[PDB]
Amino acid sequence: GPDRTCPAGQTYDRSVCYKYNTIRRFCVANPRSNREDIKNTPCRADEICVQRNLSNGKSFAQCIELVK
Repeated sequence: GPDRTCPAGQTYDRSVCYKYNTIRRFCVANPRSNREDIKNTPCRADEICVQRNLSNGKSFAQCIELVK
């Protein structure tokens, strides 16, 4: 039911950390100009971002709240 990831066989979805604080996720089916799922997590105040890129179109990033 819920829409997750980008269907249609194999797809490339990678995420990057903007400003080493904010998390941005980019998901594309393949054409990169038809159906894309983009998510944005506004992390910056007392929040840390961790990303892992396989350089193969597959990357996973997560935002974790960090406190003093």
